[PDB]
Amino acid sequence: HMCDAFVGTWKLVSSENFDDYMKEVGVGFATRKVAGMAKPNMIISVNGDVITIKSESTFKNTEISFILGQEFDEVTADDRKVKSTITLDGGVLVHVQKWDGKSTTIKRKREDDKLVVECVMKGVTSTRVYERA
Ligand SMILES: O=C(O)c1cc(-c2ccc(Cl)cc2)c(OCC(F)(F)F)nc1C(F)(F)F
Repeated sequence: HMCDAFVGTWKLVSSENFDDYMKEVGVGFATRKVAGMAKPNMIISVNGDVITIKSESTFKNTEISFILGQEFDEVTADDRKVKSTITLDGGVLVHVQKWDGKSTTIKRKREDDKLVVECVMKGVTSTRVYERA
């Protein structure tokens, strides 16, 4: 029952400062433009200790499966090869990605009937709001 309120199929409904976030991450122009249009469906499921987060969109389809606190390899939508660790902290999923001596943190929170994603890279934050599909 660890992630019960996160489980389901979610659709992206709003985004703020995502281009800048991507610039800070180091995403290039063409990828930024095309990824920025995307309205992904995020599908979160749990089976025993393994959480799966799928992202389905027009640009790229991504999928990660993981155990909380256990590092894994991830290829991101912008094609970074990163080392990822996802933990639960006070009911918030906290995802850190490490690559090329860089780091970014993505937090996912249930807020009212929405799932809010806040991505941070040094100073720059983006907020992505999903609603149930
Ligand atoms: O949750 C998110 O909505 C999300 C979605 C994407 C994303 C997903 C699908 C497409 Cl087609 C394009 C971009 C993403 O791409 C990594 C980047 F931002 F570095 F490009 N990062 C996040 C993040 F940072 F917040 F986890």
